Amino acid sequence: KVKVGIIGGSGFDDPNLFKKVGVRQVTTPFGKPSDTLVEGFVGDVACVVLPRHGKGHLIPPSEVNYRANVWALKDLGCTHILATNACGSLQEDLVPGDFVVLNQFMDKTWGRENTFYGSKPDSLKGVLHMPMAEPFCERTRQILIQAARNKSINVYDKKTMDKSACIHPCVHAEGSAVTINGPRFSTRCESFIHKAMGLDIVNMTLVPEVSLAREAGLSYASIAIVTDCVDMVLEQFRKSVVHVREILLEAVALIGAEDWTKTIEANKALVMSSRQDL
Amino acid sequence: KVKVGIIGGSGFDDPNLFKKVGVRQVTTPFGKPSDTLVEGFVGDVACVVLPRHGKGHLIPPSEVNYRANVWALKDLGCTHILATNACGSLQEDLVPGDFVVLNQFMDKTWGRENTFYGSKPDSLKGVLHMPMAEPFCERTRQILIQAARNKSINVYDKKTMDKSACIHPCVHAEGSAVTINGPRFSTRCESFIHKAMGLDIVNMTLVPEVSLAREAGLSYASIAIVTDFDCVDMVLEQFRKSVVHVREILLEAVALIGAEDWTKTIEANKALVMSSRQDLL
Amino acid sequence: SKVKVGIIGGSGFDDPNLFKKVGVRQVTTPFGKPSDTLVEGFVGDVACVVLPRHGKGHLIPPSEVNYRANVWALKDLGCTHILATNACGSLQEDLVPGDFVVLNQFMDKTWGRENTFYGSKPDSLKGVLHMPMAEPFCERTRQILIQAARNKSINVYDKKTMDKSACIHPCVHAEGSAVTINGPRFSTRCESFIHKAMGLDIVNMTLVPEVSLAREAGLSYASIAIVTDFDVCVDMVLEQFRKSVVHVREILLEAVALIGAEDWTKTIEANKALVMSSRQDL
Repeated sequence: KVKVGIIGGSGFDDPNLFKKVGVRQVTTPFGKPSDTLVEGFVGDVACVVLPRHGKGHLIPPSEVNYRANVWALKDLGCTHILATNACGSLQEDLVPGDFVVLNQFMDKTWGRENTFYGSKPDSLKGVLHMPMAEPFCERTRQILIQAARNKSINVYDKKTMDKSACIHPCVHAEGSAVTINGPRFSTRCESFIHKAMGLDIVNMTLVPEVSLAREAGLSYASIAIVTDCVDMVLEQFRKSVVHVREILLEAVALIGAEDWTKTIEANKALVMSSRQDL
Repeated sequence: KVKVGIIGGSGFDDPNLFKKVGVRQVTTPFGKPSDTLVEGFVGDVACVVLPRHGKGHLIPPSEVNYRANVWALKDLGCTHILATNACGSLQEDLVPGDFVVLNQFMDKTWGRENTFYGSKPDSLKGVLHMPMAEPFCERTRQILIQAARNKSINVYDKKTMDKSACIHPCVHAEGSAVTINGPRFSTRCESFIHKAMGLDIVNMTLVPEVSLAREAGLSYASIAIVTDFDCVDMVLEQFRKSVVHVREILLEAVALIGAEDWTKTIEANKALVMSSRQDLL
Repeated sequence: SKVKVGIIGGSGFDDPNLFKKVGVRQVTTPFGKPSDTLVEGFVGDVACVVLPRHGKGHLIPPSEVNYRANVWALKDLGCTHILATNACGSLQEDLVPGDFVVLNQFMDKTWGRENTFYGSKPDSLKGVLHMPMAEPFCERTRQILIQAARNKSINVYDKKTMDKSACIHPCVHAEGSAVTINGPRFSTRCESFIHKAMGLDIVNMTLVPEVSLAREAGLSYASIAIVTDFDVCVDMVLEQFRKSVVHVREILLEAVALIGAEDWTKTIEANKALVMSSRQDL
């Protein structure tokens, strides 16, 4: 059966997504997760919620233990991870209040543990070279988008629809993120360069979360929240969180409604075939 | 009220900017600075000098303790930091002997401690996400430029001047730097890519120094010396002359800083830090 | 030994056996242990030393390879040259799986690796070294690799001097640029498109800081890249890569002989001098 883990970013430091059966603390071979995990159900589907930055948002993007977080979710029996990521827009059609179901990224992070495998004592034995050309689980991506349609939230698909048919607030059916290391925001120079490369949004937390999920044999999809006076932004972002929560809840249900036997098996075999030491 | 900190790069390993009234060997929560700090006065203005690489230039750019350097200056009561930086050019209008008052950068460093805040045992508690769109203190930049004018040095501003106004040597009124980690220089491939991105100069020491200064609530401006990394004797003499010019600019700049009131700007700097504390918001 | 050729074997060369072993050296360096034991012997009359970058069982990922120990160990055994192999993915349509590239440029996207012998840390040599890297390889040694290809009847394609219709596969490209990513994951499509738009020819994980450290050590370094396919298709690619390994072996052995056939006194002196002149602490 499926079990859906949820990694909550900003706006989700302490989310009340459902009636919790209980709070759980776990450990992993790679250290402690960001915080304790909230266990519960969405209908008949098991769900686990984990705040990326910890309840008090005391852990910056570069110091988040992504391995521990993803591995904890794996060990709890999760088959899927849905993640939220607060982001800044680099393109005119992506405005604050919009969401993006990412399908691509460019990595500018460093100093973070980005693989479970290696030759150091603090890692699993072996050399894993994972294909990442299309880094997300496509079935899971499409579920997030269908969830938005189901909650009457506008979906904008730039290859199917013309620019004039972009109606805000909307979920962009695709998009690419540049993930910077942080914690500082980009300079104007950097943003112009990132925009020139054709990137859609900038964030700090997508990588290596997405990579580690694939290493763990888990189906992963990310929904980014465009947030780009402070009180107004908070109100807009608060409004966005309501809709993101709606999307996440519907998506968990949608995942539970389908059979994932072949896809899961494919996830696991992809890990096996990427082992270069074997 | 104000106190001007100066971080000396190459050519300033043993600054000697003024008669040292006192020296301070400090220890910060983030380690020891590059060397002892030298205190004194330029006119009536309090000033503190620190060689970024240490007296013997034994410390490479990636191993400089920028946090300790910036914090030590902060702890001494500095309100401003002026920094010098030796660089190579990526564009034809910038030639050896020129200077650049930077207003932008693109960061390609790594493995340096670039923030005071975080969840590590030695971090200040909290998460700080500073805006860096215009990463320098604009008032302090304009002071460097005006200081150059005051010392009869050509100032070139491509935004408002024809290219015929670019008379060498000149201080370029704006410019973007790529900061590479070092210690090696770039390949031709890398240089071509940086040039294509529209970057003006390349250096190894600007980041995270500029970032950490802003986290500290300090006003920071950088003056880059364009030199040649490709006859050695003529280049060295040229760089020697450049060092003299920068010394003059720095001295005039300290004087110009102390002549203005910085109450509002200092308050705004401190506020920006507090407003960027995500753990608090 | 006036000249002695160090060889760093990458994927396909975990357990190389390029010549009869004469001496198996278990060495330590100031920067730690090399990826494996070093195997000394001869190719004809030329002294030669071979070392597997990833160790025998290929257990060491690109980002965890001790490039300093590997280069320094070879320097310590008296090597004057380093020839290195590396597997890579193609970013351009003219470079197909089965081709080889004698690289002349790179763009570095590695991090977290020790990339210099010098510093202020106790784990480094005293001093600050700022090496020029505009053309990061030993040009003479590059031309040896290419001439070696010719001597073994392998197609050589030079884009600068030859027409595009003369690009006959499989072939050795006489020049090329690599982006070196940190790994261990391969690139996203987004990253590959960006790298291609920058004009880069191939992507690898092992070139940097190996090339940089070899120059720091005053050694003549040249690299030959094996273009493979990272996208039963697997059975076919494996077969192609096996043939690539065989041909690169022939190139390396012929290159060693070619190096042994010339004087290197001036070039070696220049390598040593470039190190000394790059000391910013003097």
